[PDB]
Amino acid sequence: PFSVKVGLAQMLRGGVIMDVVNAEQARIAEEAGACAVMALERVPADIRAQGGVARMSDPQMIKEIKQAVTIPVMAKARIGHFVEAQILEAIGIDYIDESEVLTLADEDHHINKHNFRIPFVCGCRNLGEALRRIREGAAMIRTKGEAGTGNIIEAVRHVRSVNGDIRVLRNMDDDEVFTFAKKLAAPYDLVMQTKQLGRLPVVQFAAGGVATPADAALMMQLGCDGVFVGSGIFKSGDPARRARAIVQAVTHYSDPEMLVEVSCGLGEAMVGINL
Amino acid sequence: SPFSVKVGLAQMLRGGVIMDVVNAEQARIAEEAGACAVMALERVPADIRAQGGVARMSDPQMIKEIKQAVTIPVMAKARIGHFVEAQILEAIGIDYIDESEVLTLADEDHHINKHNFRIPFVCGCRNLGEALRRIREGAAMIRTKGEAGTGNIIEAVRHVRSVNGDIRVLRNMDDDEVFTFAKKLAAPYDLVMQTKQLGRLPVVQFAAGGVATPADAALMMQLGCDGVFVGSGIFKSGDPARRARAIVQAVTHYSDPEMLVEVSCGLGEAMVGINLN
Amino acid sequence: KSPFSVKVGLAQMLRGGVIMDVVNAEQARIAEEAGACAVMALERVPADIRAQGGVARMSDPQMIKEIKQAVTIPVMAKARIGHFVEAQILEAIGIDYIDESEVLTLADEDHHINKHNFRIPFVCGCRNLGEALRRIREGAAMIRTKGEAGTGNIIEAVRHVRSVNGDIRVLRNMDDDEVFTFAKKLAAPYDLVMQTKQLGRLPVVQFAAGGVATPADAALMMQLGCDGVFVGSGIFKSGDPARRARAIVQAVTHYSDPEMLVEVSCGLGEAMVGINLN
Amino acid sequence: SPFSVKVGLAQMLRGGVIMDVVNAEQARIAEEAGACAVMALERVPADIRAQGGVARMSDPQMIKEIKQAVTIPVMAKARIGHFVEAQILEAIGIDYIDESEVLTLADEDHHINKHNFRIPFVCGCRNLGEALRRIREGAAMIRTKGEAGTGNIIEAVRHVRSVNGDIRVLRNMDDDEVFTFAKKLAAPYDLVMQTKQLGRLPVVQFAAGGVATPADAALMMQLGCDGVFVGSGIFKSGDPARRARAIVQAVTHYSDPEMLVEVSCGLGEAMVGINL
Amino acid sequence: PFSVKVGLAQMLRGGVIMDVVNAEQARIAEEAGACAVMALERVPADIRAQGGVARMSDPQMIKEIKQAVTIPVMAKARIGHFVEAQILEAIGIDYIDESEVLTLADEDHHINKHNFRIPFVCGCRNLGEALRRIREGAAMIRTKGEAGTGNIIEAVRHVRSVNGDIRVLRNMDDDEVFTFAKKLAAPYDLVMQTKQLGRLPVVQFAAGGVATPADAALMMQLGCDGVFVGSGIFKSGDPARRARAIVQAVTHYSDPEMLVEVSCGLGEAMVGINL
Repeated sequence: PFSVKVGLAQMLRGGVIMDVVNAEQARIAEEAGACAVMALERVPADIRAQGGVARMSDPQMIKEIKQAVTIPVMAKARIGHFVEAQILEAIGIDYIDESEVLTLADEDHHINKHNFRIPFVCGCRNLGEALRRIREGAAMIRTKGEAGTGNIIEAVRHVRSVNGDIRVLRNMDDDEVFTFAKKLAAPYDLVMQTKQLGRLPVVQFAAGGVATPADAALMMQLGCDGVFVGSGIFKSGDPARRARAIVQAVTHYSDPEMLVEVSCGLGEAMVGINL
Repeated sequence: SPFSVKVGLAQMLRGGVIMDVVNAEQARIAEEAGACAVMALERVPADIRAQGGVARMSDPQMIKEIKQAVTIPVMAKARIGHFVEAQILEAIGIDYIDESEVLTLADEDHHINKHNFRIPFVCGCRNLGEALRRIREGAAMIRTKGEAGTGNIIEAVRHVRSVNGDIRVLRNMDDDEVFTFAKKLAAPYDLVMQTKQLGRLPVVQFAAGGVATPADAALMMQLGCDGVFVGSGIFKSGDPARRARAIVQAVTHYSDPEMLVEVSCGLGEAMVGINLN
Repeated sequence: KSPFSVKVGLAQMLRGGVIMDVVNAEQARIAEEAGACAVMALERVPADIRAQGGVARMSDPQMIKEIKQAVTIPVMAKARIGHFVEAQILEAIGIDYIDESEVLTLADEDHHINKHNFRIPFVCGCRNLGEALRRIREGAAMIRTKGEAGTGNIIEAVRHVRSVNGDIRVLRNMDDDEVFTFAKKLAAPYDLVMQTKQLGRLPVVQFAAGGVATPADAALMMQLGCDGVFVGSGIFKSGDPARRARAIVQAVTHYSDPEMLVEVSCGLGEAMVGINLN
Repeated sequence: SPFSVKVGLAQMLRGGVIMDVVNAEQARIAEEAGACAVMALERVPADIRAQGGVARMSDPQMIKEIKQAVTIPVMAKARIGHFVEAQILEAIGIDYIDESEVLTLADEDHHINKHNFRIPFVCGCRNLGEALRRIREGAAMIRTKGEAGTGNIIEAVRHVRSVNGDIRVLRNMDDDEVFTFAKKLAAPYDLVMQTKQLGRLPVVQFAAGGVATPADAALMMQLGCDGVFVGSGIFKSGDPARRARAIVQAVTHYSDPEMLVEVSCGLGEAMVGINL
Repeated sequence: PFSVKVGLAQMLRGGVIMDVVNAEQARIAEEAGACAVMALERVPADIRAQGGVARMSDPQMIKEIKQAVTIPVMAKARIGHFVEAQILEAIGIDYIDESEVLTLADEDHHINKHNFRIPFVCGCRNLGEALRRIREGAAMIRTKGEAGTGNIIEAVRHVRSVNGDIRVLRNMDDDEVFTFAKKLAAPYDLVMQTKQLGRLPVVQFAAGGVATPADAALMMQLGCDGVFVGSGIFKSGDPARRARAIVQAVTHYSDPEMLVEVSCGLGEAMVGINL
């Protein structure tokens, strides 16, 4: 049942999921306290900088990451590429992220995720998208800012958008919810489920531009359940120290004294791009 | 579920003609002609179109006079979004409420939350997305609607073909594509899938808008509708009683051209109507 | 041998004829006595539909029966475009042809009647060759190349007859390899385009209609290559319907005889005044 | 009928991979990997894209060298509308002509009258209307085509879904509405009705455009194609022979995820391609 | 009389006319079986690539070409440059081509070719242009595609246009021909002459992008009387072999077996440009 997958993702709350491209990065991530590793071909900053078609990683590399760690292993598939997802599931990983950072394979339809046994992550920029991805079978939502820039601005925008719309929905006149669902282009039943629950019906992590402990704690204070870090660790001057600092920031997000400690003398952050 | 019971009650109307009536005399004509139900409203759509002014729910006294004049179901119209007009109609004790676009819209952004009511509702639609939105709000029956008050069937044909055509597309669609299809219709996914599984609308679907002749009514049935509403074509015609009977018989015998000739022969002046083009 | 070919063959019996719109039995008798090859039953002549407005539908079966009883020549009647039930009714009455007519109020803006579903032959209108071939593929056994309705102005009939016949002539010498693209551009079925090329003419009978007001107009349509003419308004909106109807019939029969055209046009009475839309 | 015989020949390629080749070495690699046919052309689509210049039929000498290097059927490309290139190809004795949009268009308004030839033709399409127009001109096989020379499958997915989706719409459609549907497709009505009756394209339909990995090839088959062409994704990759075999296996076993893992594992560098 | 010039050009039917820039190219052309050589400063591909004002060749070079061959010698003059044409005629060559490949000298008027004793070739893209050039005195028409690209697409377009309009005209209602002449902006008398003749009233060769034997045979199968080759020979890897193959293709244009033979192992074709 879908609810089993939704419940599984609850275990990741309070965690940092780290993009890794090889087994060495995966070991760094687990040693730093990541709650899961995300296997992909290149970190988003490199995909942005270099171009080319970005696809699912080779199964051999994913197997190498899978046997190098004991925490959950996720991997990315192109949007709509349900055969990449079939291969990932057959390898025996724990989650598939149908990821907009890879090159879109189907511009009109996402994967029918209910056809799979393992849980899926999907991205969103707004509540309507989040609920559409959930109805397709996403068990976890990544609210996504800019990929590969180190700039948190779009993550802040999109997190505030999703959470703000949920707060509006919570107090809305029931009679107006039908039109709200039409405007969101989202399934009414899921809209009402979100209204009664008072939060997103699945775990919601922030992603996109998280470069510093301060960024990660910010996402948590805005109400996210966790954070993805794609480029900010492995495009930085000291990946291992920075990864641990970000893990600590998510765990202690309301403790300014701790946030000072973990941020102090951390090395060159990812320089990134101001779009 | 209570909604399933309302949906099931409307099944009795299949094969029928629902006639708009403005007084007790028209209601008696409708019943004697064999209508499956009467629809109480202040003025027939052609008169609303010609005269203008704000069109509202009928006075409860007129609705009571109509309800006492007939034994077939009595429906009555309320303005879109005017949930208090609907409360009044339900408290009178009629059988269905039609949240009708022919009356002056009262809420441009929201329809009545029809699930809050005990009696069943009819709503109009022009396409499948609208039909399914109205159903999700609690409509137990759908009126696929063309032009009101013109005697011109062109838009009813267009909208019947649109709704039924989209259902046929949906029936055979790749399951993986239905998510995006629901998004494009701005319709609730679960209802889209239910329509896909059934191969038809989940509730009774009548045609309405410009039905003026027996041929028009039979056309709507051959296009796949479950029945027809006649708003203006009977009481703006030269012989309302005989034309009402002929339209009832056309719906009963919609696949029988010999019968359609018989009931159409020498019917008197039809509603002249208006060609908007 | 095919059912459609038989229908096409029936309409060919009307070559050289004038088909006259009629609204009652008196007009029908006037038409037959004038030499019309057929009468066309409709509620109002096109000039009256234009002037008066209102929704224009199939005539009441009672009136069609009265017309059918009053004449021995073939009886046609009009149905709205797409209104296949009106057509089912007309065929059940027992008339000879149905005209799916743009002069009545369109009932289906996107689809015409599937005319192959009927026993009796259909007439449809067209303004260009692509339209004519589409109507034929739907089952029309006869094409009415149509100008303006109800105005007495032949200008659009000339334009559309010249367009249809001109594209047919373009087909004759066309490189076979270019016909695929020509069919695409016409949005017409390729097999019917090739049949038109092979025949050097429309695969069904082609009459002109629209604004025929004088004998000269009718002979003009015949000299442009049409097989016959419809007269909708120009007879019964004129000052002497009976004499003008005979004159137009004679003009179609003797369209290449200027002396006859003079004789039948002389002292003919007031033509339909009509309207210049320009 | 002569056309039905040609349509029958192309049907024998179902379940296969057709591999673009530019020389006899690539041709041998293709056959040994299990390709169902080779496609002789001057340069693979990715090179045509990166280099520019007018792309034409290959020199007959190169086609003959490919033809005698393999025992599987040999196809070769001709420019759209270049019916003399097609006459020359047929006279060489090859098995199929692909009137190909990857070569430089020679006639912007008209395709080759393929019914005039003895050997079967492949044509590309992006939608059902185009496919049926090509079939009416005499194409015995249809290549539903995405982007050429980029390694990006997105447009092939779009066009395969478009063709297949319109075929599905046609199956349940009110017969009376089919006339207007054929007008809107600018397609011959008889071929529209034949597609409705069959519930599939009246000729074999292969996918092409951006197939770079075994997953891509299996995706095309699960979407309902009869086979795939690979133009650049093999010979612009790090290990053509092993990748060619893996793609053949993926088409043969497209609904077996375990097999798809096995043949995809440790394949080497795919073609990097371009995200337009 | 004009008819003498028109009749002279009939002798070229079935032939290939080859652009040459010096005496060596001219000898190659005649040895390969060209029906005439065309003397110009630079081949169209070089004019396109290099730019600059392209004019009539120096008389000395034209004299060198003239005494190096025994087949007819044509030379090019800029459009409207009637003094260049006067010089060419005084040299004693056989034809002048008033050529759009050279730099236009008069944007509004062509040479009054009836003022000359020797026949002229002019280009066209459509029937109206062809008939205007003929009325000015062109005894031969070059239906012209792209110059200097090796791409036949525009030649195919323009050949199909001219021949297609002639076929339309042949069957047209006589009464409609007046308006057809107006629409073509062509002289009515010449329009009617073309209608009664059923073909162009002068020899019509194709030109523009002919790069392979297949290209040349294609132009002949579309109904041309011959072909010009500007760049496709002397911008190719083996000019002499390719020139002979193209000559054979025009002579045997309906023989696929011959077309295979002459095309087989021909060397690098002109690479050209896809515009």
